[PDB]
Amino acid sequence: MRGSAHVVILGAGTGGMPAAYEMKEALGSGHEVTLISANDYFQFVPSNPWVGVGWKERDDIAFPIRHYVERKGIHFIAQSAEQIDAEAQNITLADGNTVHYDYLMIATGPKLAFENVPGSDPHEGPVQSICTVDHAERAFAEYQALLREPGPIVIGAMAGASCFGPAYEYAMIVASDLKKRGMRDKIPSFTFITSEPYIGHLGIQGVGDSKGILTKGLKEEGIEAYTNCKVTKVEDNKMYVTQVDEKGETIKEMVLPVKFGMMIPAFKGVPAVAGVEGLCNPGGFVLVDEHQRSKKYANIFAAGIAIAIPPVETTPVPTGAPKTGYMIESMVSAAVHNIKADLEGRKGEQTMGTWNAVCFADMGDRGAAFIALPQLKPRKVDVFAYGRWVHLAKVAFEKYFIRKMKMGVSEPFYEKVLFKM
Amino acid sequence: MRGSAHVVILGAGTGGMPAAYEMKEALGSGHEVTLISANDYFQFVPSNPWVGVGWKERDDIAFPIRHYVERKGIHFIAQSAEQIDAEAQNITLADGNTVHYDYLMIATGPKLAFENVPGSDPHEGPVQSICTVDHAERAFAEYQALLREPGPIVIGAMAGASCFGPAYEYAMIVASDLKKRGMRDKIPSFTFITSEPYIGHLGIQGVGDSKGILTKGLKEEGIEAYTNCKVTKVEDNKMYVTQVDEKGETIKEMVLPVKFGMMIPAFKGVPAVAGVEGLCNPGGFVLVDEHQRSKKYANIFAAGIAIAIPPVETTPVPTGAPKTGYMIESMVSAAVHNIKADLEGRKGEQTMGTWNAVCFADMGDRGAAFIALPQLKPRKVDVFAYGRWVHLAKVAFEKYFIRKMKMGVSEPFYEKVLFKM
Ligand SMILES: Cc1cc2nc3c(=O)[nH]c(=O)nc-3n(C[C@H](O)[C@H](O)[C@H](O)COP(=O)(O)OP(=O)(O)OC[C@H]3O[C@@H](n4cnc5c(N)ncnc54)[C@H](O)[C@@H]3O)c2cc1C
Ligand SMILES: Cc1cc2nc3c(=O)[nH]c(=O)nc-3n(C[C@H](O)[C@H](O)[C@H](O)COP(=O)(O)OP(=O)(O)OC[C@H]3O[C@@H](n4cnc5c(N)ncnc54)[C@H](O)[C@@H]3O)c2cc1C
Ligand SMILES: CCCCCCCCCCCCO[C@@H]1O[C@H](CO)[C@@H](O[C@H]2O[C@H](CO)[C@@H](O)[C@H](O)[C@H]2O)[C@H](O)[C@H]1O
Ligand SMILES: CCCCCCCCCCCCO[C@@H]1O[C@H](CO)[C@@H](O[C@H]2O[C@H](CO)[C@@H](O)[C@H](O)[C@H]2O)[C@H](O)[C@H]1O
Ligand SMILES: CCCCCCCCCCC1=C(C)C(=O)C(OC)=C(OC)C1=O
Ligand SMILES: CCCCCCCCCCC1=C(C)C(=O)C(OC)=C(OC)C1=O
Ligand SMILES: [S]
Ligand SMILES: [S]
Repeated sequence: MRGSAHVVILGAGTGGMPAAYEMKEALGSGHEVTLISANDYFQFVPSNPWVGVGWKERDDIAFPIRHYVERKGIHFIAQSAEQIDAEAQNITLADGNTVHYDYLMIATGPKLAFENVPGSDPHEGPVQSICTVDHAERAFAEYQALLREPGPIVIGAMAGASCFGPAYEYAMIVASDLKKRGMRDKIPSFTFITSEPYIGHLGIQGVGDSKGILTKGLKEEGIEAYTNCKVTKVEDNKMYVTQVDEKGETIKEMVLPVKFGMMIPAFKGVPAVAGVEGLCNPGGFVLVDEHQRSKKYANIFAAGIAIAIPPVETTPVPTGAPKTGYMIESMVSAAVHNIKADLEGRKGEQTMGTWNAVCFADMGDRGAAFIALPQLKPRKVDVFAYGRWVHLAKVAFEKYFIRKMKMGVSEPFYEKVLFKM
Repeated sequence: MRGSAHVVILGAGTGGMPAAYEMKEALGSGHEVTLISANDYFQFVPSNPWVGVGWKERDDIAFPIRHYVERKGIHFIAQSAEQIDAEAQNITLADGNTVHYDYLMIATGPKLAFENVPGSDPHEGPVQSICTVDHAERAFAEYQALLREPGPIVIGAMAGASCFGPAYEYAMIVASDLKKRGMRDKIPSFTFITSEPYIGHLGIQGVGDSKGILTKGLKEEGIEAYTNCKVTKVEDNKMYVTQVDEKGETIKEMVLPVKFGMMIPAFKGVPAVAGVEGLCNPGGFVLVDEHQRSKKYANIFAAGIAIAIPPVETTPVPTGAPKTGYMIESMVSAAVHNIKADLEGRKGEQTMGTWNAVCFADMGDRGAAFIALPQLKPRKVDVFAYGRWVHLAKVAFEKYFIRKMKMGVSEPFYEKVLFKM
């Protein structure tokens, strides 16, 4: 309303949950902050591969949201948005109720585009997913069925994927868990299929010696690896794979039987968002300026995987660059600042800062991690690390981030760099 | 004087130069800041290996100090301190004049202890040094004489050394320069001798895969490498080397002829400082608290290589852990803050923060670098990197640091982390 704006945050995920707390903190009791999300629970996404192999339980990485945001003065609606009318500024929910907003911050993350590859939906066949806790639990279940009746395994990333790390993580921990159970030698074949032009490209043209280390890692585990691949369909428990050359011409086709599989799908924008006329690129990603503000609607901001980021490269098989946690938090922070400035006469000048990618993977006793910035080479920082300490660090962050989501955020998150003083 | 303290900074090096500017900045026109140093010029120490092989010139990495500090209100005395009387608070200079101080900040760096190994002084034989620009120029001269009359090369680090990176850097760029000149095959033998218990220990129990990468690096260049070594003497153009086992027992002795050599010496405290009764440990390093204040004299602070840091390990051949730039700058910053607090009633609470080590080495087209913290494993950060970008980064820092030394320091130096916004 006039003088008491209603700010709606769409999606309670890695960007959206912190955004709710930071928004309420920044605005105070004079304005209304409402968080709207498809699920009634928060989940720590980087832990999903471990759930998918059974090293973690849902209850470890997920919790109900309502009480934690409400104790902070934030309204929570556990309902999916089905339609957004940007002209009238009304959101229509699954149940048919509509919610008016003065500002909308979209943090809806990715739509998992299984439709790109007929038969690839985890409910349609043997190729599973570890992108969500619902999918990871399902993947483990299928993993157990593999144990009962051993057969070929196929893990990897689809054409158009942007999130490659989890594919490698999952393959390594599956190989490890097989050994730990003494079942590894019952597997007919273990294949790694990726849309990357080479092993360890990671959608970022490689980082440190990611290529040499991931290549040798897969070999060590007796995992056969193919690059420049796209899966055309999954059918009759078989994966149909087409491999191209640098010029995108077929150098071979393969038909791989799968008893158990997991392929990272391409990400698109969610339908309710993609469906807003003139808001998104053809992929369904919100077109924003450096201040995180929609280029079409002044009262619409966006953050996280939901936003569009121009490609810097064009690979033989389409691939994308990942949008990761540190950059997402900078996006959120910028959006909150600029919305507040809008509510106070100023035009917020805050930006996301320099593009970067940061990823951690835990293999059990030790981990791998990388930092790359900015996007194009030669970089200012281009590092890949492996060791027991990386494992200890992922463990620590998960427990920290989760506690933070229950307690509140009133400061710049990554003051985590207090381990210097 | 009363109400207008005289603050003396001893040593215009990596810690001492910034300390002068930061001290004057912090204190203002009400107090007197005097910088006293053995040489009339500043030198960028990490560039010395390159001078030693002729890839850089003195004029590139060194400049006269007087004008730059004086334009800032700082007094400069280009004279070595020979005696410090801590009771009377008088410094006696080489010329015999004495300077009274109310506060003394010691930043005198290392004494290069060539005396530990008879015949090792660069002026006494074939084993040279790249620790100072005077020594690096001399080393290059000897390098040219090697070119005219090829013979065995020996590079490495002595017992008690704490600065291992430069040894590896120097060996690699010597090997490279030999190739570039087409002289590499005229060398009878190229040996690497170190006091480290293994290749890439670096005085820090290794960092990332420093071991595997430095080992393979030396092999690639046909450099034969021996660890757990100490040099007992240099004599008749021969290096007498004793190699021990884990229990410090001799497993072999070697006599190596040297036409051209470079060994990093052990560091001790400088005589004028070590000579202050009750100030130093037996090595000549100033015993300080967490606030950088002498444990014996309240008006004496210290920073940089000059301070004592307890060992965390005890290797078969004595070795030390390096004191590097980021930590040194934190020491300086802490000292300046706490002296100012002293001049204003408060007890300064500022500390150096977490122990860390950071080193960059440039091989020509690409570089190697590491970050380790804290001192003991498992660490919070333990990373080793290599690439063209590391080279570009060392180049950039040298030019930045040098400009900063000419222009002044009024802020926390490493706001260099502005490459994020
Ligand atoms: C398996 C995996 C591992 C990863 N590991 C790392 C890592 O180690 N480090 C790192 O920095 N990044 C990692 N990422 C990348 C990244 O950070 C995450 O994907 C992160 O959760 C994305 O943040 P987000 O807020 O943009 O999307 P999300 O976290 O997916 O949140 C989006 C949310 O909005 C909701 N939603 C969607 N549509 C609607 C609708 N119509 N109405 C209401 N709500 C809706 C969702 O249900 C959800 O809560 C990983 C990603 C995956 C898939
Ligand atoms: C070859 C080499 C390469 C290195 N590379 C790196 C690197 O890449 N990164 C990193 O973080 N560190 C590096 N270091 C380690 C370190 O940072 C440096 O040694 C640094 O210069 C030390 O700072 P300092 O102020 O303690 O000593 P110094 O820089 O040596 O300054 C000490 C000073 O005080 C003076 N002095 C000594 N005695 C007296 C006296 N009696 N009276 C008056 N003045 C006196 C000196 O002449 C000198 O100016 C390197 C060191 C060496 C030797
Ligand atoms: C999170 C980013 C995305 C990546 C996710 C996928 C992770 C895949 C894991 C592959 C690693 C397996 O291979 C592993 O590589 C490391 C690094 O060279 C080796 O480890 C080597 O370097 C490390 C430090 O970096 C040393 O501590 C070690 O002593 C040395 O042998 C291991 O000997 C090898 O077992
Ligand atoms: C500054 C810290 C102290 C150390 C100073 C001494 C430096 C010594 C240099 C030795 C490096 C030589 O060996 C070199 O190692 C790197 C890293 O594995 C290899 O490079 C490998 O990893 C890098 C990234 O990390 C990739 O860009 C590269 O494609 C890959 O091959 C090179 O193929 C090899 O030539
Ligand atoms: C962009 C410049 C470097 C950023 C600093 C990275 C280190 C601080 C925490 C990083 C981090 C960790 C440890 C981590 O485990 C993790 O996985 C959940 C991340 O993703 C959100 C992280 O961003
Ligand atoms: C302790 C935690 C990490 C510190 C941040 C390191 C990166 C910023 C500059 C580092 C640096 C560079 C690049 C460098 O080239 C260099 O050599 C002269 C150093 O020594 C003084 C450095 O400290
Ligand atoms: S990734
Ligand atoms: S070093």
